[PDB]
Amino acid sequence: MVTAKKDENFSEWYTQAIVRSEMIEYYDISGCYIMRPWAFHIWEKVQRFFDDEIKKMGVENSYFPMFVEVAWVTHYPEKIAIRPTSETIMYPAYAKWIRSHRDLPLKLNQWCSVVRWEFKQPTPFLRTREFLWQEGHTAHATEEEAWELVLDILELYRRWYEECLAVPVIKGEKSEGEKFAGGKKTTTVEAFIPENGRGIQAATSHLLGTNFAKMFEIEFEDEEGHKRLVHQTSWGCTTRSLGVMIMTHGDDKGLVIPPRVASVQVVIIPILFKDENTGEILGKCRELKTMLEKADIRVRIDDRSNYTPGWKYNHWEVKGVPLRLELGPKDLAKGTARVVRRDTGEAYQISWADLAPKLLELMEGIQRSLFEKAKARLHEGIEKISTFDEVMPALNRKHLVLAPWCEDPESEEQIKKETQKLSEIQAIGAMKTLCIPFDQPPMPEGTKCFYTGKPAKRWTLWGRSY
Amino acid sequence: VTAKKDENFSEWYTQAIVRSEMIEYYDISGCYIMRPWAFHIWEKVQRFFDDEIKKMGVENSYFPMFVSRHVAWVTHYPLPEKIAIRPTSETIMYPAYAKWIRSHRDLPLKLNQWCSVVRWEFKQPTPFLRTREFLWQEGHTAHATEEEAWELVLDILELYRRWYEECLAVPVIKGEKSEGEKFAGGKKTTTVEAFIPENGRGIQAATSHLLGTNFAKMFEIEFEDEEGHKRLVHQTSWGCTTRSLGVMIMTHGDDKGLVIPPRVASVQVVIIPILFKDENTGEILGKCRELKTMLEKADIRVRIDDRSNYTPGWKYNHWEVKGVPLRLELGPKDLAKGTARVVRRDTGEAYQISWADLAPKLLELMEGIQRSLFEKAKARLHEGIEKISTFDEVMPALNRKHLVLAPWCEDPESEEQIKKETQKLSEIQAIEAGAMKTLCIPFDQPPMPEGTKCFYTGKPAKRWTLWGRSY
Ligand SMILES: Cc1cc(N2CC[C@@](CO)(C3CC3)C2=O)cc(C(=O)NCc2cc(F)cc(-c3cnn(C)c3)c2)n1
Ligand SMILES: Cc1cc(N2CC[C@@](CO)(C3CC3)C2=O)cc(C(=O)NCc2cc(F)cc(-c3cnn(C)c3)c2)n1
Ligand SMILES: O=C(C[C@H]1NCCC[C@@H]1O)Cn1cnc2ccccc2c1=O
Ligand SMILES: O=C(C[C@H]1NCCC[C@@H]1O)Cn1cnc2ccccc2c1=O
Ligand SMILES: [Ca+2]
Repeated sequence: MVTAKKDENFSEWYTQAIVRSEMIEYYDISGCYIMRPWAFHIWEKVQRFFDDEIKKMGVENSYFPMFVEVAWVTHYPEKIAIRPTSETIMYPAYAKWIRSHRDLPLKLNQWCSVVRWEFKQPTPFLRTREFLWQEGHTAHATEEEAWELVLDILELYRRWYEECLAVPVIKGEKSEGEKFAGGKKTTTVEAFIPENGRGIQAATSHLLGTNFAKMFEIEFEDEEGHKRLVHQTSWGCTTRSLGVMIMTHGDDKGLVIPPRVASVQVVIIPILFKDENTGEILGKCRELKTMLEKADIRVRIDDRSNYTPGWKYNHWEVKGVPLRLELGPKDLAKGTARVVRRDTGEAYQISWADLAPKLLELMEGIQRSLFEKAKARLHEGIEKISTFDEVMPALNRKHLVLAPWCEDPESEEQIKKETQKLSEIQAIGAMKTLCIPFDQPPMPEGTKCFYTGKPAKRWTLWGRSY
Repeated sequence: VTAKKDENFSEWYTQAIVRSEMIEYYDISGCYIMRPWAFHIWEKVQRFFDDEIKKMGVENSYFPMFVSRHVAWVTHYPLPEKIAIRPTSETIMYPAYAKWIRSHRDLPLKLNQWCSVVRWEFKQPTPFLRTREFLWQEGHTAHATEEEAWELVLDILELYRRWYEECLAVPVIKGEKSEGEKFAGGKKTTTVEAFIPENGRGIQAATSHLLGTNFAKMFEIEFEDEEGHKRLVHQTSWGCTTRSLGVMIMTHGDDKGLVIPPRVASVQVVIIPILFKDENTGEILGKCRELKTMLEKADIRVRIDDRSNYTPGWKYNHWEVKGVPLRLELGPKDLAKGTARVVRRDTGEAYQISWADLAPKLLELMEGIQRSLFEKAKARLHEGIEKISTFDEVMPALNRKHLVLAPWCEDPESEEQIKKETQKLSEIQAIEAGAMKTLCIPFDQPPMPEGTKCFYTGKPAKRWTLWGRSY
């Protein structure tokens, strides 16, 4: 079981939660972690969802080799690099494959692993040296088609997070300082970790435009015979989502997994003690499983002989199975069963004939409530502000600030440095742009930038970050 | 596609997989770009096999790709220790196995992963089939008994057989491997074997190992049984690769190009409207789109090729090289009569079908295609194996691009010296104007007479073993 409290030692809470749920296992080489099945299941679930969705958009999956903060092979010619990202590997193929408008749009995606070999200290799931992800890359005849694909993908990532992991996130555009180098515009979804006040980027959807197109000479001819440059997008998202899910829904007893990505939604734990009604208990469990699976609920019966009922309670609690269904001899005479829901503890006595509808209802209810609570904590962690004097208070309450900004990059860099210096004084760490939210709250006519006094351009979300 | 399969096989293969837009070539030779037309097949069998092993209790994971010294090696970020990239994951996993297994309560442990591996040999690569980087899955289990582990490897091998026969329509022989060719460090290796008739070679489709306890002993993977005695776990491993893809292509290709079994084809039915460039009015494409939704209701993977700059015949050739099994032609005369012309890629036969009749007939065809593609291949299999009885007969059968089913003593020095002699003899013929190893020892052992002798020593022959040249 898990000792530490989420809200006072967050770090050791997090690692107890991911280790004692058999999600992670540690490894020789720092910043690599073994992803055990209990996590891999969730990843498979979100993978299936995103893959179905992007296949509906006409994206096709592919595999490009891993050879081309970078890592280099030495011996067994030339040095070979391991892909940090595969722009450099894919785009020459793109330049060869595209020659006329009749070959656009071209939309490829790949699920693979990448290596980003930073020497700072890792955080499992969140900042690792090898992570699993997807990366998609499209080229279009026009910029407007490309942009709408950027936004369609960003909406998928919203769903990936909100709809599947019940994690609330913010759509926005990245500042010039923090956008992708040599992209034209970088959109993003951003999450919030309330326990340390930090923001974290959840996924990216870049509008590359034509910069790569000309570096790599990816060109096509329209219906006139004139060769134009293609407009490109790339986008991707990683196992970091799992981490953000954990930190969003964990409590002092361990994980809490939203039903939509839980591989076991209902665990049926039989109470056996002193050989009382063992055969009937086990029969009823198997019948309840049959019935619940007929309603497409994912059921496991923990009928393992070598474990105590109370051990099973705590085992599936810490693993975060959303619904536990206890069945013993009393309930055999009653035709009901006790169901405990992992997110609140509440118990219910449900009739067997009512299990399937009722359990479905409970599961929808759990998912929604995980999301709504989470969404609440997010919008209560966002302090809108007018002046820079209001920044450090909010930072110390572990919140983000939403302020008017003039949007020039020197603004951001000196804000970064100044807030890190102030942090170091108070300790005797920096605050950066998180994003420029799509949903722009009202901007009065005369409003001035919260740092420079210059005329404001847009509302911008700032805070400490990963 | 210009080259002719029966004549220049290697140039045939290269053209077939390049002009079908399966592979694209790359700087680093040994590593290829797998484009959608092929990766979809990989996705289809990946899903099949993954569903099947999940229902057996196997669960997926991901281990890292880096194993450290305590094979290709990576040095500079200046490194403290050269780290390698996994060629296989036994050494990355089995320490974790040692840590996670303590009691019989923890058994069985069944894991699996879908990853890429890197085996960096300096001999020349052949795409899909022998690459320096390839996608695979590798599964690793551990059991309390020996019989449990055995049962699981035979079950996995059955799954491999389906993967080849049921999905790719590629027939394969379930066999056991010589102790000379068996996994070093394994106790008994089982395999499925395939046969390329154009170069007469055998090839290892997938393998399923009975590792026994040797790895358990090396890594200290022990459990206490119910009586409290510390015991070694019995382990299995097993793997399959994108080589399946290669085997499939070769198995079914003809002079026009690929032929992809309907069960794994990304496009099962391609709809080619007959618009001879020019104006292109809405009347034709309209019907095609309706037909598409009509067909997708019945779960058919459909594509309309409406690219304006090409002639119907060009498209015909394009999709024939890509190997799509059914081609649906919709022209103005077809529109007038309310029908469509379907022609199967395998035999070239054409059918005129009403639109009502379109969904069932197509499905009845695809089955027909699937089945036929298999059984033809199966015969080309049985016609490649000659049941000889003395060593005198082997060179006439291997120069016939065959494999032979000879009775054998099962003595490993026999194997190594038959390899030596078949190369030598092989070389003299080459000079006048290659080695033959054992492929497997089959499970369907035919009748064995009392005191039949072996085909190379004269000793009492143990079992019928299948030999040929190979990859
Ligand atoms: C799992 C993952 C995801 C993403 N990102 C970035 C992109 C994005 C955004 O959503 C997604 C693709 C679109 C995502 O997931 C970035 C990293 C990462 O930079 N890893 C290297 C590393 C290793 C290490 F041990 C420590 C640190 C480190 C950095 N600062 N400090 C204080 C420590 C970094 N890793
Ligand atoms: C795709 C793939 C699959 C398998 N294996 C083996 C096992 C099996 C069988 O089912 C499956 C996993 C269990 C399978 O598919 C083995 C290789 C491979 O050894 N690659 C290295 C390489 C690169 C190269 F350029 C040349 C050569 C080479 C070797 N001899 N010559 C004349 C050239 C070898 N490659
Ligand atoms: O990876 C990206 C941008 C997009 N490229 C692939 C599609 C999704 C992805 O967000 C940003 N980035 C991040 N880190 C690096 C480290 C070394 C080399 C290149 C990079 C590098 O390019
Ligand atoms: O990979 C295997 C046996 C099984 N191990 C993983 C599951 C499926 C697979 O057949 C055999 N082999 C083959 N080639 C190597 C090259 C370098 C290092 C180790 C190996 C090595 O071990
Ligand atoms: Ca849109």
